[PDB]
Amino acid sequence: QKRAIYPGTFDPITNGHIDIVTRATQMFDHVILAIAASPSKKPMFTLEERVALAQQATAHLGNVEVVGFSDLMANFARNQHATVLIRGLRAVADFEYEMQLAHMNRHLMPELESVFLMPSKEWSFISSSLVKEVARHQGDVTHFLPENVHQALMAKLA
Amino acid sequence: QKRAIYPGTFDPITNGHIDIVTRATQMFDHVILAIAASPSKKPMFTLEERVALAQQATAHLGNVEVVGFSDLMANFARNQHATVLIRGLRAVADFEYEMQLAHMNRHLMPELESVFLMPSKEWSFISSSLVKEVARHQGDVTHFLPENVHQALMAKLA
Amino acid sequence: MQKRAIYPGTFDPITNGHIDIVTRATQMFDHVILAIAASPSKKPMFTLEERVALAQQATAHLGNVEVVGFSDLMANFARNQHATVLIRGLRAVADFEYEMQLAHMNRHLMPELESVFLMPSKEWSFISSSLVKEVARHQGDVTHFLPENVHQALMAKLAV
Amino acid sequence: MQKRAIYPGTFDPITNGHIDIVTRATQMFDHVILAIAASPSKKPMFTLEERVALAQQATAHLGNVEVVGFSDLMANFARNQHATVLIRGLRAVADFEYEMQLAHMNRHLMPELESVFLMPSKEWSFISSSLVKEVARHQGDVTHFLPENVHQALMAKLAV
Amino acid sequence: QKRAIYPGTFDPITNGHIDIVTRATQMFDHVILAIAASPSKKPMFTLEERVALAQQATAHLGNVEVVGFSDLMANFARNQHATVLIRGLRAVADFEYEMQLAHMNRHLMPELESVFLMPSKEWSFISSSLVKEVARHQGDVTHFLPENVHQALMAKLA
Amino acid sequence: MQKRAIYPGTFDPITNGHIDIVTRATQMFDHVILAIAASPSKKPMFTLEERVALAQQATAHLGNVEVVGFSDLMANFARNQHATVLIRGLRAVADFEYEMQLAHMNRHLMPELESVFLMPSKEWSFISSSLVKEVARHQGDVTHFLPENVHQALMAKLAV
Ligand SMILES: Oc1cccc2nc(C(F)(F)F)[nH]c12
Ligand SMILES: Oc1cccc2nc(C(F)(F)F)[nH]c12
Ligand SMILES: Oc1cccc2nc(C(F)(F)F)[nH]c12
Ligand SMILES: Oc1cccc2nc(C(F)(F)F)[nH]c12
Ligand SMILES: Oc1cccc2nc(C(F)(F)F)[nH]c12
Ligand SMILES: Oc1cccc2nc(C(F)(F)F)[nH]c12
Repeated sequence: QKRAIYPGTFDPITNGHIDIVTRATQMFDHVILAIAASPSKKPMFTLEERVALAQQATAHLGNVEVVGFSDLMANFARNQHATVLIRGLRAVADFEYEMQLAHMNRHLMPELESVFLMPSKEWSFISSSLVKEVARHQGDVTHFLPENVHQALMAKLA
Repeated sequence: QKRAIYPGTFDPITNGHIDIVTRATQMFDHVILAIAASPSKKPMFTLEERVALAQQATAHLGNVEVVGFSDLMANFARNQHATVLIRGLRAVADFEYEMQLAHMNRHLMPELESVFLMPSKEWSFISSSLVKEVARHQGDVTHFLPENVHQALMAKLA
Repeated sequence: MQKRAIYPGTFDPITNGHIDIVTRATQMFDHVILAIAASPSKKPMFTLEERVALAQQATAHLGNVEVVGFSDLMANFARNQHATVLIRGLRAVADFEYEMQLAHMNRHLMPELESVFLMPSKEWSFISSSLVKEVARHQGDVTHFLPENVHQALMAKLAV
Repeated sequence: MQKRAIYPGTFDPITNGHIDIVTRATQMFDHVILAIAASPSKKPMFTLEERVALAQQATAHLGNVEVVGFSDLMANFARNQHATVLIRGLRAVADFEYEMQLAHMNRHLMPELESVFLMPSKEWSFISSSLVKEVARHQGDVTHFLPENVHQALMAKLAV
Repeated sequence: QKRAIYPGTFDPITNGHIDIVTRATQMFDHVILAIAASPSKKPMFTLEERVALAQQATAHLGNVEVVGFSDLMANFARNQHATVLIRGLRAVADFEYEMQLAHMNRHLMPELESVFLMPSKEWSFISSSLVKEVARHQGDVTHFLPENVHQALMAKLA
Repeated sequence: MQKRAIYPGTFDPITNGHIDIVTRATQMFDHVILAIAASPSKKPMFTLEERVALAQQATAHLGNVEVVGFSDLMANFARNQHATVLIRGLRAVADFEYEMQLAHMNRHLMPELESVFLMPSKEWSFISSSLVKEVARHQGDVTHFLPENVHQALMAKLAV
């Protein structure tokens, strides 16, 4: 039984995130999609809203468990009995910070292996931030988000 | 009649921006210098101040039209009958975000072509943000800004 | 403005990525010269005549494209072709660094030539002629990245 | 899930950086094939037999590692080895650009193969077989970057 | 007598910063570790706290002088009779902004030479920001900070 | 402190970019050795004697510059020259990745040698000896990027 954690702010979860978590379930027995509270990022959606959106978005994937956390992600991964930490790698700018976070996590929990997955070309140029910006300007974001997420983002901005 | 839009925050417009818009007028019949309201960026100058500064800075260029907008830039480009979207490419860090914005704009308006122009070596290491920082510390920024802009930035910080 | 633009490269062979870029350029410029470098230093898989014939066939549906070979400096050719626009396809960060060096050098050589960077479809943003040739040489399927005529010529080339 | 993973490369020679990556892969995957490319185009310092023998000796303490040579496309080998995971070591930004091109090409060639990027220790994050060979050829001390058997073979190679 | 300035926010000073300033004292006769007030960065520690922490952290280095400044760093370097400006180069992302700052400083003070030093592999993936984030989540940061700094960060977050 | 610094490279040929870097180094270090690599692997346009003579002429106005050739590892030369400072010119992101690999390797080889990165004028931030030679070989104007003596020698070299 191999347990992987996929941590992030997921404010909100996008098709890019769905792509990564799906690739993770094909590789590992159990995947914990872990939503960081991230108050420093001043998130659009509350932790509870992000958890509900991700639960509904990944309900079709049987080996996905969605959980929120305010803890240090290394402690949360230890407490979830995870030995793999998944992160998606879109481009060079993300990669630089990903190395810092992975080297820090390695110092905090050496047995937790950080692995990087690459999203499809389709989602290689999107982010939660970019989708929110288009949506703040009433631009069509239906293509980039699960149905429930799209509806929730429409509601939040109305 | 080929119509290009050059969108940005232009808070404030710099010689780097003047260089790009000038290169755009040598290539296209009509260039719309489009100033985004950008409230998320908490701009130093109001949209109306940015419009007036850019109007005065580009008045020597006959085929430049300066306009402000709070709309989605793809809708604004459609509404201006533009088929070309100009962006300046200084370095690698800008380029990464430019690809995301251009792929998003392509999804929103496929017939709007994003084109990138490269500024002179002279303005390749400046930004509105950098100029404002030097100016907040009373450093000489006369070299990087049009006269009217320099005067307005002095006034704003006094 | 009746703009003449040049789109230079080795095109060894021409890919769907190059077709995407030259198609975008024809939508904004009146005349586009797709200029094929003799490129001796690189030692191309296809001869210049083969490269020109392939690009001609693959761009025949584009009325404002002219396929031409050249052996001079790409600024000297642009100058003599009366081009004022230099098309460069931009895929990612790694090439961008060399692109800025090339664009500043071209500006020194010919100030009246303006470098314009176009972005290909996400579909072709991660390929190159180099990678396509390597995959094909090693018995990989590259059909999806090439015009049909290029696919046919590449199989014939690798067979012998 | 009884996962089969492949870790391909030229391994010319195998370094402590490669050992670090293959050790991390054995901790998360049931069987790891360390696959050594014939790699003619590059013209390797060590022959394929030498490279295979060195990697075998240097990974002998890892029970779930299989050292194997291959000459086909790395996707064709992975497919025939029934591997569903492709291990790639990630050191820095420069290689990352080529890594995304390689990973998208491998996904086109074999959708059922998943590219996974592992990060080496900070200790090996700034070395390559290329840099190690260059230093050693120029009479520099590379003992710290190599398994002991590799260090012995490299001195013997450079002596003659 | 060669005088170098090592400017930064140092919020708080890390072992990465200690590594750079130590390398600077082996190269130059006198090194001024200059702490920018940086109010735009909303620093965790006041300028006076950052000065005291850095003074205590570098007291073992005889040719280090710690000073705070709210001035333009080019004017401060001129006023300190410095001809060398030290900056540490961790990775690509820092480098891009470092070039802008160095080209700006060169415009402000041409005789001030910006030099870049490379930290040890040990500190190549850390930053004040990253250390503060781990510490906000009660993660162990003793390895990345001088003793006095670690204690002060514990206190501040308690 | 009476600092000895080394500024190594192939200098094939020496450009205004190299002159800018070595001039900045003489302003902060007591003695600067401009060290020219034999560099066989690269196959230089100018011989080592030609490269040394050109750099000598182009730096003659700088009293604390010594032009010297070397064939050893650049750390072995620095050690034997009693240099404690290694000057590296930094132009852009692409070279920076290799610069960190080189600097960490040089630190392993000679801990007492400190790598210092200097920034050239914006004027020379987008050129290289490689690009200059390519332009010149292809009948482009490179006068602006070179010392006058280098410009004269380059025309003579390309003529024959
Ligand atoms: O384990 C961690 C390592 C480095 C940074 C971190 N930031 C968090 C948190 F914000 F809680 F998600 N956990 C971290
Ligand atoms: O068309 C757009 C695409 C992507 C992001 C965008 N942000 C804006 C706006 F803020 F209004 F300028 N328009 C966008
Ligand atoms: O105009 C150019 C500028 C810089 C380099 C160049 N190399 C060529 C050539 F190879 F000839 F096509 N043209 C160049
Ligand atoms: O599967 C591959 C994808 C892309 C390029 C590749 N080059 C090889 C080979 F050299 F044969 F090992 N395999 C590749
Ligand atoms: O000399 C400077 C050049 C560029 C930006 C600058 N920002 C400062 C300050 F914030 F004061 F530290 N000084 C600067
Ligand atoms: O000291 C060095 C460190 C790393 C690589 C190196 N290659 C050389 C040489 F080519 F010999 F000049 N010196 C090096």
